[PDB]
Amino acid sequence: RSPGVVISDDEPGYDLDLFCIPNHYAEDLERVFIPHGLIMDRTERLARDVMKEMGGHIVALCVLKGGYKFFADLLDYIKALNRNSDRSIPMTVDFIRLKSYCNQSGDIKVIGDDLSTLTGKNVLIVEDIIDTGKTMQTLLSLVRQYNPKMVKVASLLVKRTPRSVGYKPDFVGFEIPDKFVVGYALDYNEYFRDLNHVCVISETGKAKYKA
Amino acid sequence: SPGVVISDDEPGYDLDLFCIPNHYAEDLERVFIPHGLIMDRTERLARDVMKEMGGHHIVALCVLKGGYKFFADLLDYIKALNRNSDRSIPMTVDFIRLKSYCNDQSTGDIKVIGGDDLSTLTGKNVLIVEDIIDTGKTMQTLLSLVRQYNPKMVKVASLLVKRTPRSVGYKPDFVGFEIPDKFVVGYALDYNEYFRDLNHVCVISETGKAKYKA
Amino acid sequence: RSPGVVISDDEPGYDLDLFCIPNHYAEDLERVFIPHGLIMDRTERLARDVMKEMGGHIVALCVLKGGYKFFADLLDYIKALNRNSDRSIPMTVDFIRLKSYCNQSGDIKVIGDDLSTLTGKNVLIVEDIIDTGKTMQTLLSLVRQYNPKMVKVASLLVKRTPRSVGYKPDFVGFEIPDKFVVGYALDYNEYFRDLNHVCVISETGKAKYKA
Amino acid sequence: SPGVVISDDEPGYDLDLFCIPNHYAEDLERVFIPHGLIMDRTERLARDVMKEMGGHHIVALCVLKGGYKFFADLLDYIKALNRNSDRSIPMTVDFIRLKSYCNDQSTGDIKVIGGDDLSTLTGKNVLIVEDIIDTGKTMQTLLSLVRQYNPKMVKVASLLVKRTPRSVGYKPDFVGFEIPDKFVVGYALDYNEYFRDLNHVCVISETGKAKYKA
Ligand SMILES: Nc1nc2c(ncn2CCOCCP(=O)(O)O)c(=O)[nH]1
Ligand SMILES: Nc1nc2c(ncn2CCOCCP(=O)(O)O)c(=O)[nH]1
Ligand SMILES: Nc1nc2c(ncn2CCOCCP(=O)(O)O)c(=O)[nH]1
Ligand SMILES: Nc1nc2c(ncn2CCOCCP(=O)(O)O)c(=O)[nH]1
Repeated sequence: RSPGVVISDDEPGYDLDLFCIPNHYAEDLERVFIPHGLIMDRTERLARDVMKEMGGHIVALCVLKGGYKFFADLLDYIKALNRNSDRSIPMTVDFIRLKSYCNQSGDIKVIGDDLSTLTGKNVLIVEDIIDTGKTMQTLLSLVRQYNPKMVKVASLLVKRTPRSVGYKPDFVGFEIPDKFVVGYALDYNEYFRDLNHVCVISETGKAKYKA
Repeated sequence: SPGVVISDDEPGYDLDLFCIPNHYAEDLERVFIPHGLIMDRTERLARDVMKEMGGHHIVALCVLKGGYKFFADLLDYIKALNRNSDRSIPMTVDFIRLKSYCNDQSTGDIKVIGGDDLSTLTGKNVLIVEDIIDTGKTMQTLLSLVRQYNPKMVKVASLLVKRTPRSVGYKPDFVGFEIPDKFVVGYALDYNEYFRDLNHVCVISETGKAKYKA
Repeated sequence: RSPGVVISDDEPGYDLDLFCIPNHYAEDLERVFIPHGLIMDRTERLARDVMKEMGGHIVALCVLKGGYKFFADLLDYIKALNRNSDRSIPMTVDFIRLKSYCNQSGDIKVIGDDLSTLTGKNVLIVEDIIDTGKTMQTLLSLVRQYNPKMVKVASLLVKRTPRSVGYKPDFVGFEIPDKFVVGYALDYNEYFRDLNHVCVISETGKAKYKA
Repeated sequence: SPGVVISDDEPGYDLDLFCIPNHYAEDLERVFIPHGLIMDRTERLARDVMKEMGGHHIVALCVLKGGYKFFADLLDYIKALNRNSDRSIPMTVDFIRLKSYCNDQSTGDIKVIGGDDLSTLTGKNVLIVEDIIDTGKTMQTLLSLVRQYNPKMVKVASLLVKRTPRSVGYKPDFVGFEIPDKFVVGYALDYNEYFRDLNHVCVISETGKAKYKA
């Protein structure tokens, strides 16, 4: 139903020397997958798609600490679309905090708080990347608890991985191979935030940016 | 330095001079600060921030009321400055979420909601980011909370500081703009979920104050 | 009829340390007058105003070598407005080269070439700054020669100076004091091109950036 | 390096994936290069340009057919790199205007119009900027003209190089993207004054080729 921009397993992304990359990350990356500008353009069409469905009303729900970058960009584009409406349209930003921990055995989620502003509203879940689908599934049954009118998921990234298949996202920026990516929205123990593009972390970068 | 001082004298900018959404044509008095002006100042603030806190870790803490547009923007420029460093410097981004109470007759009373492991701040260099400071009571009482977790040093940055007799004297370390004692909306400041799509800082008109009130 | 954003003689512009300025220009400027971002915003409203009048058709006329920056920015905003039209709208960019020389006595203008694409069209003259008004007056009688349907002038800058008063511009970005400005569109013997803001050149900068 | 190689294999991007003006909904086949992608590559090109020509003067010469969007953009990124230099490095920006003839069956025949004091180029470091190279005949004969004024060194930069058997083998020094042998519009390439407002490089469809023809 729109798998988004499909980046296939075969020969993925771009050679490092084709784009501008912070020099201090020269050894910490393997290839580049999605240049920043390309993320921007897709995010724009995405915002157009969100208004089609949404817009009764809209509550955009950010996932805190981590997800702020993509949320901000997605919302900037929506604001950009909203400037031309003949009646000014109310829009509410919301926030859940959510942290995950490496598991022996079973998944660990630590949630969020104060979600009164959801009752009978159109709620958009914004995520950064979908791998196992647990974050999405958690955010789901959580908002379902507060009796909203509508619920969609938007996620910049869907990884091509084994999952329980539970709730397939409604809006997908990019469908990428099973590789570990950083930059743009995704840090690695606080590094790569200054990296605008989504790139594959290398082995040098993994060992260098400890934890 | 008190930032870009916008005078009581001749206020800001006539409305037809800049691009504004048709649906607010009636809901504003003046433009104080066009979007591009906010960006240019913010770029400078970010430079100023790296001068005093650069190299060291820094934890960027966003005072999160209704939105964080300013924070997002300050942090993009800061990330842009860090693109050059020989060593990549880890940047910790966090949020402290505040819910609004008694309207605004006593803003010094904070009710923090998004207050995860506040003890991360300890022994760390904290930059606290705010969008507007008015009476100064929110911040001064937020400072009291943050300092009890003993950071290595705290600096505050505010896009806008309002020049009011109702001020309790608290001055941020970094000021974007010092503005007249009038109620503003736009860029980062919403009004009952409105003006989110307004790029500029403009004074809210009375027909707009009434059309959009809770 | 819209004097544009009036920057008065009294206490003009901003202190240098309030904005980001290339370090190698630290001594070469006095104050800053119009930050880049501010130029952008005004240029946007300007593009909106141009479409009101123009749009039958439109030929935007750039003044070559010098004027490319502002033209490009003004046109980018117009393109941005044109995306939403229900019928795609043809737009023609044109070019005259024009150079001036310090005068003994009388003005020197060296013109341009190939302006067949003007007959019965709506022509916009784009300039960078208006001081004496000779450039504007020259561009005027020049296009008048090719029997256009319409003629307007847009200029980012109008200086508050003695002039022959001949043809007052239709669109004006900013009305600035009688000071010598550089940056954004205005170089000084090839310097300040990397400067985004319009600032007053200092005496140190004048003597340093020779000729 | 032949730039970002876009394959003959799977072309570019489906139209509904990106934002495109409604009035061209029918006039395109595929998107090859979204605007943001063009910006990111161009940023890199500019870096590459300063590596080999940095510090020295450089005269940036724009091959000006219908527009100069690419040139303007390359030069903004170059100016952005020069913001850091200890000495400010003077940059000379010039244009060489070419009018189109015999349609395009013999593009090697240039007719230069905007050719002011060509003898400025002499003893100077020239970067020649072009938006697309197809058969390569325009450039190779432009090179012959420019070299007769004996510069100190000439480099060429092209946003797009088309991979065609009709190519005479000329390769620019700097390539943005190497693309399939299909007729493209958008970003910098207009079609009879159309697609100026199209941000992306997209293949022109046949219903668009006909609706917009001279
Ligand atoms: N930076 C970075 N993080 C990754 C990546 N893959 C997983 N993660 C961990 C966070 O994403 C979890 C989503 P889920 O709840 O498993 O659906 C990655 O490719 N880059
Ligand atoms: N949008 C908008 N909000 C305003 C304004 N003034 C106060 N507020 C409320 C938030 O600022 C209070 C912080 P404080 O504790 O008083 O320093 C305003 O002029 N615009
Ligand atoms: N950089 C720079 N140049 C200036 C300035 N003032 C004049 N000039 C010279 C070019 O402008 C001539 C316009 P005219 O034909 O006299 O109406 C200036 O304040 N900065
Ligand atoms: N818009 C557009 N124009 C094209 C295209 N192909 C050729 N042209 C004409 C200009 O390029 C010719 C230069 P050359 O001398 O052949 O190297 C195209 O695919 N799109």
